[PDB]
Amino acid sequence: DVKLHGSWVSPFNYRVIWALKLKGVEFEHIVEDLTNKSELLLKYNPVYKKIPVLVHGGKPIAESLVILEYIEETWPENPLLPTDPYERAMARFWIQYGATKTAAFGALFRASGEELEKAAKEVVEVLRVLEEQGLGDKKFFGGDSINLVDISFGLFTCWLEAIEEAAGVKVLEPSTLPRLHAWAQNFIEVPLIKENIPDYDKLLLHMKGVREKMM
Amino acid sequence: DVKLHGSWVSPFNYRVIWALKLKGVEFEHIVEDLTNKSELLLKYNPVYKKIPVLVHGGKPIAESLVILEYIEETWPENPLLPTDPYERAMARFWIQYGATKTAAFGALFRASGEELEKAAKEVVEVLRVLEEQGLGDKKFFGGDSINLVDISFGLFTCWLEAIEEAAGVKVLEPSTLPRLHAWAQNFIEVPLIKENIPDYDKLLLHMKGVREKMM
Ligand SMILES: O=c1cc(-c2ccccc2)oc2cc(O)c(O)c(O)c12
Ligand SMILES: O=c1cc(-c2ccccc2)oc2cc(O)c(O)c(O)c12
Ligand SMILES: [Cl-]
Ligand SMILES: [Cl-]
Repeated sequence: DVKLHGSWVSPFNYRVIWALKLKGVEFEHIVEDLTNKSELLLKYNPVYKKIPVLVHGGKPIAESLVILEYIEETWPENPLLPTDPYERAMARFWIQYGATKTAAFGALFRASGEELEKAAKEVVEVLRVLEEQGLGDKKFFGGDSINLVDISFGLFTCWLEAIEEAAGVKVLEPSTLPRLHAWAQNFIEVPLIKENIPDYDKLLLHMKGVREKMM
Repeated sequence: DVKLHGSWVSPFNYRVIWALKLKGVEFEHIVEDLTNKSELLLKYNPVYKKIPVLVHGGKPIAESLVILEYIEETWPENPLLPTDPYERAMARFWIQYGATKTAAFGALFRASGEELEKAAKEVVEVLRVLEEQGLGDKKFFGGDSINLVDISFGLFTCWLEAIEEAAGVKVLEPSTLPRLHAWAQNFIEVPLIKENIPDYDKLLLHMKGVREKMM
């Protein structure tokens, strides 16, 4: 009834895995090969031709952020968004902030030396705004348990750690971002996340390859 | 109770005006000067420091797409999104598609000659996907009346027409995009939109100035 056309490394695919497992939705995970795309993936997502694509009752939903909101409306139990409209708007605001700024992380795969240190400092400033104005003193962006904002920022945990090691730069450190660093550790220790994250060595290998091709 | 920190030319500000007028929400329009920003605008939106910012009961909501969804949840009468989760996901998918591709319109203000003709053809292909897969044979993206998808695409009407005249290129024409061109004419004739759009001559003057500074 529910199929997820995904991958074993994509952070965008992992957002959907987390949301489905939080709702207790049974699904079949179809891991696609991006070099030779299947006919189902091209028929279901003819606009971007990429993963993740959730297929529910034969009907496709593409784009991780679109899929998350579809999951939240379709399986409303164990809510991942607050009920108050102002609180929901603040959640969507921070989700879109991360989605817009995820581009500034691209420079971490391209730049080198005194240019890569400039990109890493810009990434720290992006995360500091998120820490001060978004997280604040809460344990999670969803308060006392993870919500769609935490899920949307999950790529700043082990995927970002892998990018840092592959690029030779530090971005999310306890000295400079104390509350966001504690959040990232707390997020990764949540049993749902801990049992559903790619192996670090495989993720690091992926980032090294991505940095090699993007120079 | 409701204040809108806006401008007389921003298409992003006009999305909010349309949604508020469709809900029948009374509001005070505070037109800001972008060169010398007021202290209220800096306090309400310290992340982007831009308009539109809706302030409801003293609480600020920034980013036009975030404000639209806040308006839809806060004043649920005269719905601007469908009730079915799959239909709502398709609406959000097309809204995010336009938001992501709005960047390809930037080249219309920068490029010249054989480079500007390449940018205009890429814009036509972006609009063709939207026409075939998004609009189809419906009168409006919301079916028989405008919804948040029509509102989000309203910038492709007179703002785009002004960019075309300022740049000396044609993008949305009846021969090449028959259904999207008929939609744009129908949208602009909706009395709510017709009574709430900037004067074309002032909008054209704005685009000419923007193209001049961006060369
Ligand atoms: O666009 C991508 C961005 C990042 C990323 C991770 C952490 C922090 C910032 C960005 O990981 C990725 C991995 C993939 O397998 C893939 O196909 C991708 O497009 C991306
Ligand atoms: O980013 C902008 C994009 C466009 C635009 C309009 C039609 C089609 C595509 C893009 O208009 C604008 C007008 C403004 O006053 C402003 O501050 C802006 O940032 C924009
Ligand atoms: Cl995605
Ligand atoms: Cl906006």
